[PDB]
Amino acid sequence: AGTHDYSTALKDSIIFFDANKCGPQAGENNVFDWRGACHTTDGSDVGVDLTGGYHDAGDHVKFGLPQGYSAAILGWSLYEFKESFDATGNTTKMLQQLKYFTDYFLKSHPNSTTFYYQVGEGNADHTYWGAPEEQTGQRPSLYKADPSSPASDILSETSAALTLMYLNYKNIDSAYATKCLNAAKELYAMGKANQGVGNGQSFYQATSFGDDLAWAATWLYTATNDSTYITDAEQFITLGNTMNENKMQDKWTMCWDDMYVPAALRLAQITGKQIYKDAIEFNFNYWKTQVTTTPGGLKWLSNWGVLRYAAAESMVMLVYCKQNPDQSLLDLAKKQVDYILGDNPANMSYIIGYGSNWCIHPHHRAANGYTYANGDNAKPAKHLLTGALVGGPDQNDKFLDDANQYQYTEVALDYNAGLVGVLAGAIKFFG
Ligand SMILES: OC[C@H]1O[C@@H](O[C@H]2[C@H](O)[C@@H](O)[C@H](O)O[C@@H]2CO)[C@H](O)[C@@H](O)[C@@H]1O
Ligand SMILES: [Ca+2]
Ligand code: NI
Ligand SMILES: [Zn+2]
Repeated sequence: AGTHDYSTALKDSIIFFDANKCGPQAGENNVFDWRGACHTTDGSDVGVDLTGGYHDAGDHVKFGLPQGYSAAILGWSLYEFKESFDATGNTTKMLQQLKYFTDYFLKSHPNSTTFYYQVGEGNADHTYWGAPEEQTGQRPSLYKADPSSPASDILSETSAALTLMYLNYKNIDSAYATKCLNAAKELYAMGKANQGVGNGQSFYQATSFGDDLAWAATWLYTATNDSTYITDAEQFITLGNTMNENKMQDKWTMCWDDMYVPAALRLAQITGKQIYKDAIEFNFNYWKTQVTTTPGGLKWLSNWGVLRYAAAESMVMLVYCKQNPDQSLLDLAKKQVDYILGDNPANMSYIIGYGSNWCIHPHHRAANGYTYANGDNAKPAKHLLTGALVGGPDQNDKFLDDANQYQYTEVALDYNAGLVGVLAGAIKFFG
């Protein structure tokens, strides 16, 4: 299409988070009348109020790594493209989605050296299909980070999210903002004290934490101006590196498990070093010609959550373009966004509730609104999951609209985090 309504897409992408809110206040100021209080006793098994936060995807478990990553990317979006939110009247809602995240992180940090990061057990949770408001029983506070149990990546992403909130909220409620920064400082300290990836069962198996520590450290520098954080960052981003001169050539993109590119981007801005500019340029060059492109024009990184990847890489490029105007990057980013919005061989918006001909069988329990009963869960979702970015098509641009095909129909917090950011960027550069 010649013109695209990026403004409305942004509004919807932010609204999506309401669908996954968890806790007794889940229905407060929620745009979906079909969402209400749920899992209201989370944490009782350990004597700590762990209610709040968000259901991870189409399920109801609260996984620490993707929860932290999502809050950090949403915070980054508002920080870099604030004007996009102000001019479209979405700043208020955005700040509300962010605080729902941070309130949960603060409650999960009862003391300076403790952080609970997973509520629920994935295997058992997935055997259930119904409304989260009706899923009774005490959920286990399965994982916790402390001096003897490492979770550097989870702790760092959560830390980054809290620092970004301090930066985005200090002109509204400076007291709350500082509570976030204090917590961010402590979670970061925990992460570098005992180094190791956190636990996420078979669902979120982590492989790196040096990327996360560096990322969290750059934000702490921005907030405090204490250069010791940058000294940490430069050392952590090279942990485990076995390459020549510590060369960083990431053939992937920004995602819950890999934050080497965003970390490199910030270090490039803060230190001006060539090593980081090279890393960023390699990843951008790699996506330009090495990443598979479908006949329809979509950059296809892998089979699961393919659009989540395209949007995430595009957001990084747009942040980069603010100080480094690169038309090749603006063109690639715009094509991926417009593809998601409807410019594709399937002639469908990949954002539910936006555009036309969207996914009617989302793999989302609350929106589906049915049970496993007579396989009713196979019927078209009862409610409109406004703003949800679905997994996407195959490398042939074909989309299979079926709840059983998780690869195509599931949605998740990490999916939409990058979408909000890329849309905020599209508004700034393309109007
Ligand atoms: O882990 C993939 C996917 O599983 C979904 O649950 C499945 C479960 O894996 C399968 O054994 C059972 O037969 O069906 C359920 C429902 O389709 C889960 O809902 C997703 O969150 C998860 O991504
Ligand atoms: Ca990582
Ligand atoms: Ni178009
Ligand atoms: Zn819940």
